[PDB]
Amino acid sequence: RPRQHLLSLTRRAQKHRLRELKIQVKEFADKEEGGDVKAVCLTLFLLALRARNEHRQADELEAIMQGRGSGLQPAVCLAIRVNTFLSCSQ
Amino acid sequence: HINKGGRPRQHLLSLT
DNA sequence: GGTTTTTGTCTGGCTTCACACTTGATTTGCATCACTGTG
DNA sequence: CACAGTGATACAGCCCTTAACAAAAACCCG
DNA sequence: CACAGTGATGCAAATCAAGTGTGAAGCCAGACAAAAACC
DNA sequence: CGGGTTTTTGTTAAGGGCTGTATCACTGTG
Repeated sequence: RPRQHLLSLTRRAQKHRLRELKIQVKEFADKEEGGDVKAVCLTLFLLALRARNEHRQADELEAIMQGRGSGLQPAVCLAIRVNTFLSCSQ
Repeated sequence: HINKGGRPRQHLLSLT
């Protein structure tokens, strides 16, 4: 049977395509980086993203991994609402 | 074996 | 029928999130109020 | 020399690919 | 029976902070085992 | 004390693509 799209696969039915490769992922990380896998995959995915010119999603991933930037200060919210000539209902 | 020195291997998240 | 893909399971053991109660203590939501403005 | 808009357009700037080379910082040991 | 604002006020409702011991879920191991779409 | 080794960081140029900013004749309270 012909293959399907990688993203449409379930959480379990997509291991037979990464089984051959994640083993060299760990051995490379062990012999060069020290043993970290999440970090060495994160840097690889950042490489792919910024090569693909998707810096917006790259920065979003960086924010998710680091401290979340969600939430504005009340002072800056008021500054926006006032200096953009906005009304309370809008 | 003899140690040849070199720059220490910093954590991969702390490089450029 | 072959071939490849797609899901299913196995038990011991690990982490990770939700909850069981209760009493306040906030924080968010939405309706009220008499009015404008284009005629 | 009023000063903050008003929106469309065009140009500059910055960041990825190839691959080999070059300036520079951190230990090791004679 | 025009309809979208206009902002302050006030009360109903949602979320939570405190305490620890649970349940419930996701996943790791490597391996064995059934459905299903093209020849 | 300084080569030697390992690693970091930048550089060279032809292209592609996203983002940022200057420029144009005008407004409006008078």
